[PDB]
Amino acid sequence: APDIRVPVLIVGGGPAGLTAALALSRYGVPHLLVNRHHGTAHTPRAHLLNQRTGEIFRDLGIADRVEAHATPGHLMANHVFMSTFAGPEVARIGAYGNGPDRIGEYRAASPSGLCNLPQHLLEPLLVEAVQEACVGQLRFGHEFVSLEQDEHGVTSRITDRRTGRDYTVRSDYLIGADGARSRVLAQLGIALDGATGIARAVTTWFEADLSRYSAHRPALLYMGAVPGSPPADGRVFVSLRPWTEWLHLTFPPPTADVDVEDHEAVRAGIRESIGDPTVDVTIKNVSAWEVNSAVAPRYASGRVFCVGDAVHQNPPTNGLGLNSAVADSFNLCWKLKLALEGLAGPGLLDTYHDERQPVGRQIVDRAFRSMVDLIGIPQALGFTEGQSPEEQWRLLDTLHEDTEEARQRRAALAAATAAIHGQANAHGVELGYRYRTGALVPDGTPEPADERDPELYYRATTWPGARLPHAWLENGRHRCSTLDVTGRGRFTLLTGPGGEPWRDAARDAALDTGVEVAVLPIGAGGGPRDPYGTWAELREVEESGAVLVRPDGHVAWRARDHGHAKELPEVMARVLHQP
Amino acid sequence: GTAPDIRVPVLIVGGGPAGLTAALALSRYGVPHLLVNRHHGTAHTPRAHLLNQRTGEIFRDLGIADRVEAHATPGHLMANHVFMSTFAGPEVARIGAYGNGPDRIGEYRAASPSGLCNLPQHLLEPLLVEAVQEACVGQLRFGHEFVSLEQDEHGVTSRITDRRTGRDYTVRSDYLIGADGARSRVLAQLGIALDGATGIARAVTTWFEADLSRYSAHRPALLYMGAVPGSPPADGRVFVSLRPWTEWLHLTFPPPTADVDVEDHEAVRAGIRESIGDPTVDVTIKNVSAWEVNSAVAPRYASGRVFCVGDAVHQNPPTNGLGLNSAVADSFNLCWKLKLALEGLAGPGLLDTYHDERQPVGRQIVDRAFRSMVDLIGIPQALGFTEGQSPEEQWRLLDTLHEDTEEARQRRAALAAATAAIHGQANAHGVELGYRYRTGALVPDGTPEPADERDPELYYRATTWPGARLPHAWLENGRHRCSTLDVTGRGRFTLLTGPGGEPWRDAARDAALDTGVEVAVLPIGAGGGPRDPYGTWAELREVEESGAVLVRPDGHVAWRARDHGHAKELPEVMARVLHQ
Amino acid sequence: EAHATPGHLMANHVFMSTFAGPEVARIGAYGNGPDRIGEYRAASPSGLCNLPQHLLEPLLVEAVQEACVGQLRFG
Amino acid sequence: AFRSMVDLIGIPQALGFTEGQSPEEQWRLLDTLHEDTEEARQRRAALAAATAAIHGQANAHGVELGYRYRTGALVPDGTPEPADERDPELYYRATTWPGARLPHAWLENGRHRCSTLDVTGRGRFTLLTGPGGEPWRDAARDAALDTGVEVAVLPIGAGGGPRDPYGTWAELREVEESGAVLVRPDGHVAWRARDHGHAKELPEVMARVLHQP
Ligand SMILES: Cc1cc2nc3c(=O)[nH]c(=O)nc-3n(C[C@H](O)[C@H](O)[C@H](O)COP(=O)(O)OP(=O)(O)OC[C@H]3O[C@@H](n4cnc5c(N)ncnc54)[C@H](O)[C@@H]3O)c2cc1C
Ligand SMILES: Cc1cc2nc3c(=O)[nH]c(=O)nc-3n(C[C@H](O)[C@H](O)[C@H](O)COP(=O)(O)OP(=O)(O)OC[C@H]3O[C@@H](n4cnc5c(N)ncnc54)[C@H](O)[C@@H]3O)c2cc1C
Ligand SMILES: C/C=C(\C)[C@H](O)[C@H](C)/C=C(C)/C=C/C/C(C)=C/Cc1nc(OC)cc(O)c1C
Ligand SMILES: C/C=C(\C)[C@H](O)[C@H](C)/C=C(C)/C=C/C/C(C)=C/Cc1nc(OC)cc(O)c1C
Ligand SMILES: [Cl-]
Ligand SMILES: [Cl-]
Ligand SMILES: [Cl-]
Ligand SMILES: [Cl-]
Repeated sequence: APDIRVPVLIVGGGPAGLTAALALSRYGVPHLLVNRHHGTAHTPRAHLLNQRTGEIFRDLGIADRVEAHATPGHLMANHVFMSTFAGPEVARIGAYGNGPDRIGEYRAASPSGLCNLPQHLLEPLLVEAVQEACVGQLRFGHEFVSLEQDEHGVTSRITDRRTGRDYTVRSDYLIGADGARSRVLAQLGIALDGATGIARAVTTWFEADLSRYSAHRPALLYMGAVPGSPPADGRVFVSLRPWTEWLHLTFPPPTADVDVEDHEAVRAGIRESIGDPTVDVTIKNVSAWEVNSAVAPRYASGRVFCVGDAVHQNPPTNGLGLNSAVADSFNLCWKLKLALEGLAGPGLLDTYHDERQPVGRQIVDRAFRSMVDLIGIPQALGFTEGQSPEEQWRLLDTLHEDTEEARQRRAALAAATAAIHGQANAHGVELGYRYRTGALVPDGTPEPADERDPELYYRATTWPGARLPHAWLENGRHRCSTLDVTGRGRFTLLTGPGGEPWRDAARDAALDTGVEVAVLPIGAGGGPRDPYGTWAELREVEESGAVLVRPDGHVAWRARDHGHAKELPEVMARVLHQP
Repeated sequence: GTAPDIRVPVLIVGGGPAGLTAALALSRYGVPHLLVNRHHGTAHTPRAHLLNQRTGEIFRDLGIADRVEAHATPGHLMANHVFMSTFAGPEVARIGAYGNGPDRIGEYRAASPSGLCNLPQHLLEPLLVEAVQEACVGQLRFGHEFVSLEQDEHGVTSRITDRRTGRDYTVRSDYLIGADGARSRVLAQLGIALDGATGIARAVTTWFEADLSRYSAHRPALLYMGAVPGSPPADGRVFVSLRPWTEWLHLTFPPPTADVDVEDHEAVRAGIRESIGDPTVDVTIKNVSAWEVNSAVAPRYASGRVFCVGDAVHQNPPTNGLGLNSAVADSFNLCWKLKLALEGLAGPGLLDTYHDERQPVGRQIVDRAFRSMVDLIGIPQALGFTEGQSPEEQWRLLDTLHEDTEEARQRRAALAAATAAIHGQANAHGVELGYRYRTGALVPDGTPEPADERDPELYYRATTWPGARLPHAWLENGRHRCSTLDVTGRGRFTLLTGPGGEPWRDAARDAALDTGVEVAVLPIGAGGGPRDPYGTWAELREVEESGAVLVRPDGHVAWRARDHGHAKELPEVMARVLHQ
Repeated sequence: EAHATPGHLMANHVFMSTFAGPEVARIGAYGNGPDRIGEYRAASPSGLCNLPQHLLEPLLVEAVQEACVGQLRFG
Repeated sequence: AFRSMVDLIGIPQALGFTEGQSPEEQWRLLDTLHEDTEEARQRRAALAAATAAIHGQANAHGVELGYRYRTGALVPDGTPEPADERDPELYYRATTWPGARLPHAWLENGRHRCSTLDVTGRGRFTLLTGPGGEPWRDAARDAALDTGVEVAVLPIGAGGGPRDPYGTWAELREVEESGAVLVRPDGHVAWRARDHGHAKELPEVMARVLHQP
């Protein structure tokens, strides 16, 4: 007999696991989380939160706690290429939708902005919100060893690392959120497709007042090249607390000895990157780690589902890792809640893989390409191996000359700079992904498309699978997004004038399935107003039509007009994958 | 068989604290409702103001507690209950108030996570509205006047006016919430006449700004009760602190004679300056209101599928400040019960328990407040004030109070005994927090109710006896501090247990299958759950470690069991609770 | 800029019945609307702001008086 | 301003508001705006079309910022005035076409951020140029002989002058690196030249701008 019985076991307490713990909390699903380490992350790691993470954080009711601590969007307004921090600059683009040409789209696209909050601050927030909710249990210092599963459940073996005692956990479902080199994913016999240790990195967390060098060009990422270095020896400064707290990343060649603990050598390397020897640098941590680029071909097996780093790893370019993990967990949890209530088949749980596995392929591919893009900048300048500091200063100096060589270098830099949008303004990747198969019913219409780069540019649509478009509504004198009045662990049917047939079809949906569908009319029936007419423009259905929104804010189904009301019951049974 | 303009599970008539609290409950449980309010705006003048510990707690469950504590007067600046002459003149007697006095403060802190604070209706009401329009689950129509209803086995039909357009429409509800205030239209419709009395006295409230900090800061109080010398006992002035010490209410009680003029902003301005006793004090009137003190309670709160809350069902003088508080609790008793009937999880027997539970509480508060009004005159009567005394004759009765005579010793005696009775309104801890439901949505465990020899109106006594408000203890869930009252409520049944209480897991599983309602099992100081750092919970829970306390969404105990032996009875207990 | 209402607080142009009553129509204003904010930011180092004539006129006087090059005779 | 004043009445007219109507009728016409009739449909169209016209006062970016001097203290360069499909009252189009307000771009001088508008104006004529624009130096000196008026030559992106960190100025200037934009003290463009070829024209150009004999 097992030592513990619990509906869901979450293995790992990083962003993925804690998000799942939170979502299950809000849904009232009792669960247990085990984390190997006795504490949350002690160093910053991931830090950029994108608009989609914002929306999920609103749905989970911690957005305000997050916003209180985070760097706001405007202080990440550029992406900088430079020599040293104190030396001349090479190129600059707007970043994160701050440039004039992107800001309108970024504002229209989401109630949420982008912000910067490092893991060591974000994890405690998620912990606190879980503890407050008091629905599930966090066990830090408990390491998952192994699992066996059957038709009825999952049996897991756990080690208390203080006592040394083993114990067993019987659960209906198990969430593998145990990071890169997942013990859970290995236990399932799923191997990652991709590559391991494609490069090495040394991330120093440090304090130093570099505001003299950064305030006038606020950025998340300052990317430098010390004259006299090969192009691959880039130095990356990441702003953590403008302008006194930073990360510094170097990429040592395979033929090199990394001494994490040689704080002296690390500090002199940081002084060299800064290009000012009078700057006081306080080292807070130094970490070596291996860049991977891999994705699991299967996210799930039976009653075990893996999320986050367990199933996708990639270089930090684009900052898609943490965001994707959050969205991975947010895709899964509502599905578990329905299964445990007997209101959904295992067919619904299969849709976690279906919907999120393509998204992992996409982010890994995008991150990779963006990494490769970085080297194009020093290459464009003419930088190579076996060059003195003097030759490289001369190349920077002569970039602005009135010669053919200079003109081509300027043109090549332009083109190389332009590719960096695919990491700094990749709005289509961040917000614009659409599930093409899964817990959703096609309406027959073709997926919208246009001639613009679908990685860079987001196109709002209610096409089943897409994230529900944001529009500002007014409910009395309260302003709220379309996304605020949907989600929250429930299915919502958005309707308008002439949509009275949807009331009885939703009532019938619920008799046939057991799943309440909230009918919420917009600019009719006394519902929220559409003050600017945005929702009318974006809903892509007639006034009498409907958009059905999942608890995760993705569109499950849409219908042009009320003539489709009678199909709702059947649509809900297909989405719920019920017999 | 006409055609109703609107089908909606619950109609709530009247958008005051009672009304809005109900909407906010029903909002948080995710129940589609409609509320209609006869006035276009929310209340514009202060009126009610004292929030007691239980309102505190309810606010935390509904999750507007912070939003309410932000605007509110903290409980330390309500430290006293002051009897005086004028506000600049000598003082008569004083006691600690709202558990700020040394001999009560222990009991007040131990009793609740929440404290007492001050927030006037015109500030509160908005916050309730805000919360409701953020939740977006039901709908608030201001400027809509309820007219009439009919009901049957299957629902209620309600005729409404839109007062702007003039047009009439009709609502069909399953259930209807009569929250329409004093002189309840809805309770008329039902044929239920209040027991008691209307217009027992008349009063004049003057909401006014004036810097009296020189007179109030050094003895902080909600309630300053003066007698201007040369006045009969009943001509008590009453100052209430709203924004210390610049904003205020002033209340007089004009005799049956007296021609009262709301509009006369100069006569009222002169009365105030007299009451203060300092003619150089700037006094900016903001509102003056006549109103009639009532003293009545409905003998029935519900009839069929129609349920009344707040003033609609209990009216009383503002002594003890129970009206607002009780109205909040009324709404909170009821909502969770509607939800479980709406989802076919509970019979009409569960909705009968709203009356059974909150009606005795209406009797209690109306009585308590009346008695507390009657006491107030005991102070000026002890001083030996009467009708037909000069200013110069009263000043002397104050002056010679502190003298070596036989007159003075006995007047100081009677002053102390009258002063002693004001505890009834200033520290009424058992009335505020200690009311228990003896019959309703609960199973008695067979134990006799706890008693003691302490006055049960003044002294709260924590118990998990079914019907009692769950006792407050400080828990710790990891590094998060929370009350027993935080880890319970929130729209669901909670079972609190401890070491050896694993059997409750299966009992709770079986109860959910049989009844459809989910019981969440929370072990304390066992199984890696929330801890009991001081062991307080082990003291108060009045069951063994292996036992259980079943908490309702409203934070009252539904049932308890001494030990895990009783695990088998839980399915049937939840059946009986839900009136299946 | 010190004394003036910043542009983001003039975000809309509102059509209503009464100020506490219902609203009738609303558009973004002064380039605060998502479809105009890009052109407005790109077009000028300066934004729009609100400063009434009774506040602006003295600032102009002040800076004229400080420059001391010409002469203001009022009245 | 006149047209925008006329537009305002359109809003109440759309709603069907008229004279001799009671509070109670008008509260009704607001209530019955969302009705599914031929009446309310035509109203609702008229409101959204009357609403649309208000952009002419709330987002009149082209009038506010986009006016250009077609005759005055400037010399046309023989190019046609830029124009597009868009309504020229609502939509601004940055151009260095003489007479227009000099386009804004963020430059950087050391670590000091400044607009093209900040490094020009201030009581002087300023000539903006770039790589290969050395010839403008001599031409400016010659111009100050011929005319008495000093022309500060400011190379952007060359010769250690202010930088154009985003490339924006190179996009907006509508001349070649070696060309020149001549900016009046008021921030409008007096003249422009595709490339350094035209450098000898400057003395003449400054003479015509000042209407000197
Ligand atoms: C310098 C750097 C910058 C980055 N920048 C960004 C960014 O800006 N934005 C962004 O979105 N992403 C970014 N990423 C990626 C980000 O760090 C990860 O993608 C993110 O941590 C994913 O979370 P996870 O919870 O899946 O995994 P993890 O953070 O690895 O957490 C998994 C947890 O499971 C635990 N665990 C492992 N094995 C066991 C076991 N047997 N039992 C119990 N527990 C176990 C671990 O202790 C760990 O706490 C960055 C990464 C780095 C290194
Ligand atoms: C001066 C004063 C001081 C007080 N002191 C305190 C104190 O310190 N502490 C305390 O706890 N209590 C106090 N009380 C009691 C408290 O003010 C009231 O009991 C409380 O306001 C009751 O709220 P309610 O929801 O029952 O109804 P109400 O407050 O009467 O609100 C009902 C609302 O509905 C509207 N309405 C009325 N009729 C209709 C209709 N037919 N249809 C639709 N809408 C309608 C009204 O505009 C009103 O806003 C005091 C009362 C007064 C007057
Ligand atoms: C110039 C040449 C270089 C830098 C190397 O040789 C090779 C080509 C690049 C590598 C190994 C890329 C590592 C990833 C990187 C530097 C990402 C920038 C980043 N982007 C984020 O997006 C939010 C968040 C981040 O914390 C970070 C640090
Ligand atoms: C001295 C004699 C007087 C004042 C009268 O003749 C009679 C006896 C009293 C009457 C008719 C009514 C008294 C009601 C009152 C002043 C209650 C005090 C109060 N107590 C609260 O409890 C927190 C909150 C409050 O806002 C208020 C105002
Ligand atoms: Cl939030
Ligand atoms: Cl990442
Ligand atoms: Cl709260
Ligand atoms: Cl009261």
